[PDB]
Amino acid sequence: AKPKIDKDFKGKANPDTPRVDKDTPVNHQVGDVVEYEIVTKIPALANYATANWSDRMTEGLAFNKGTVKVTVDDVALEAGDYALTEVATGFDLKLTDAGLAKVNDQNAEKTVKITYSATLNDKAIVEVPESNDVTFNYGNNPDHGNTPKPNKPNENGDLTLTKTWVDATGAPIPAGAEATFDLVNAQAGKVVQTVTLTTDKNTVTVNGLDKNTEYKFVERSIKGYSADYQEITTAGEIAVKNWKDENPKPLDPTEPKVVTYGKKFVKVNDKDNRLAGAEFVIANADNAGQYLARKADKVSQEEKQLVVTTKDALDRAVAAYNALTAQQQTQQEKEKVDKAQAAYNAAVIAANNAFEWVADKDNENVVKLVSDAQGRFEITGLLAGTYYLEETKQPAGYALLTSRQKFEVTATSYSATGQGIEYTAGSGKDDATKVVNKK
Repeated sequence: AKPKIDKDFKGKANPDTPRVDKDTPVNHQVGDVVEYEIVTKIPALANYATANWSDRMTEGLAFNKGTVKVTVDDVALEAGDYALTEVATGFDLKLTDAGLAKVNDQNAEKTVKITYSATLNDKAIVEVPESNDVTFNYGNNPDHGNTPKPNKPNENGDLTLTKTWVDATGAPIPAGAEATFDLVNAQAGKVVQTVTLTTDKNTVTVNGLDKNTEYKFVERSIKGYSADYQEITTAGEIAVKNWKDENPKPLDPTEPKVVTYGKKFVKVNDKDNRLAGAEFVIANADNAGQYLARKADKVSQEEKQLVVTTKDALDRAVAAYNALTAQQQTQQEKEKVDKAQAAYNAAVIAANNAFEWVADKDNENVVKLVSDAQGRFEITGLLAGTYYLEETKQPAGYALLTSRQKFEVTATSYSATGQGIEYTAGSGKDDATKVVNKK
């Protein structure tokens, strides 16, 4: 008789019938608190020496420390019944002897519920899912196994797996068996590749991966050994330790996915020329309504000051740029504006830790998008829906738009072609919406 487990969003966990649409990311806006729930069913008359839950999340999700709650049969556990250790990227919850007593030697199946939350942060990339990963390591012997720790490849796209073998004591031993791993994209949860270590090898390297994706090596269960994934210390390196614990294979549920959307724009004129220095804010109605702003209690003074200094530097770049004749506006000049605007965008994405809707569009926290010398500007970290661009400052030599421009944020609105114009000329995909100005 085996334990059963499932992890999903609050209210949806179900070890018997796991949610079927699970792999499909659920849309959230940056700053949203994602509430998770782990449900475990422990068999009657169990005699486990170890019952450990471990969870590690991708970087776009920040584990909210102090939010962990755990119950057995809808009855909270006493503090001495478990040891909870928290890290930036997740936690470990280990039953103690007091805790194990509450799930062992029971006349009936015990239900263990663990809840907690994470915050979708500014590192989440639009349309790229973020995820958690829970594992339940247990057995009648002490178990040293835990959940895989996601990692990025190194700058060159290389990711190295290093394997060690130890007995129940921690003492090193020859390879106990061939070890097979699935290299998994930890964001989307899709298997990328299968690697195996023969007994004469302790490393393998995978090449040509995306430097901005988080991967993990998930060891295919090895009879008698538990996988102890070491803490991540550097990009491109993953270390796993095989303990000869002689326990059952871990439980590894499917996990939900979360995601934010976005929209890209290009400032152009009648003849499709691209215009620098146009400033826009976002509203939630064709007129009146409120404006998109970053939350004050979620942004530090340094982040707000970065938005200000980068904005000022951008303004001067634009001024210099506009003072130039048409022929003087070369690729190098345009490059200067594009550069200033990038530093501004990064500063804005970094300060945009959470959103609210405010009435005063001149509020310092209101999100202001500024077009660069390629006319590009974009918004990221949104819920799908209908928004309205409102121009607040026109590009030099142009009339201020008299109407708000309605735009739709969707699951593919940020990447889909057919939208009207190439965000960046030569990309091959018209993945931006045109915003037209009049002389």
